[PDB]
Amino acid sequence: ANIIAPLLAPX
Repeated sequence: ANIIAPLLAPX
């Protein structure tokens, strides 16, 4: 679940 954070961070 920590990967999903930066996944849409710049989004």
